[PDB]
Amino acid sequence: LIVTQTMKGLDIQKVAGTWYSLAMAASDISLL
Amino acid sequence: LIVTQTMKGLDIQKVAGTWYSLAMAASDISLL
Amino acid sequence: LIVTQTMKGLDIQKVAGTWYSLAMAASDISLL
Amino acid sequence: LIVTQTMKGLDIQKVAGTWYSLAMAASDISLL
Amino acid sequence: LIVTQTMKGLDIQKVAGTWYSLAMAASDISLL
Amino acid sequence: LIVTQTMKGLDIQKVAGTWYSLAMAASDISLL
Repeated sequence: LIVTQTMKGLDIQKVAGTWYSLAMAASDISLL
Repeated sequence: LIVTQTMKGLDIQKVAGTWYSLAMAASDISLL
Repeated sequence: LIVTQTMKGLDIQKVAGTWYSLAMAASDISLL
Repeated sequence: LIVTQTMKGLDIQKVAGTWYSLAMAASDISLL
Repeated sequence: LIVTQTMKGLDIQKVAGTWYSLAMAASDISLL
Repeated sequence: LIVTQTMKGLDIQKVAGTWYSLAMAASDISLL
C-alpha cells in the first residue's frame, strides 16, 4: 500500500465548523 | 494498491458544517 | 505501508471551530 | 479610480515563453 | 488611484522563460 | 496613489529562466 497525497495552492477561509482533516490516509477507517 | 491524490489551486470558503476530509484513501472504509 | 503527504502554499484564515488535523495518517483510525 | 484584482486557487505549469504579467492595472497602458 | 491586488493559493511550475511579473501596478506603463 | 499587493500560499518550482519580479509597483514603468 502506497499513498501519495500532495496539495498545492490552497485557500481556505471562514470554515467555522468541525473540520476534521484535509488529507487522510490509513489502512482502515470507519465512522459511526 | 497505489493511491496518488494531488490537488492544485483550490479555493474553499464559508464551509460552515462538519467537513470530514478533502482527500481520503485507505484499504477499507465504511460509514453507518 | 508508505504515506507521503506534502502540502505547499496554504492559506487558512478565520477557521473558528474545532479543527482537528490538516494532514492525518495512521494504520487504523475510527470516530464515534 | 479603484482597482481590486483578486486571484485564488491558480495552477500554472509549463508556461515556457515570455509571460509578462498575471494581473496588471494602471492609469495608462499601451503596447507597440 | 487605489490598487489592491491579492493572490492566494498559487502553484506555478516549469515556467522556463522570461517571466516578468506576476502582479503589476503603476500609474503609467508601456512596452515597445 | 495607493498600492496594496498581498500574496499568500505560493508554490513556485523549476522556474529556470529570467524571473524579474513576482510583485511590481511603481509610479512609472516601461520596457524596450
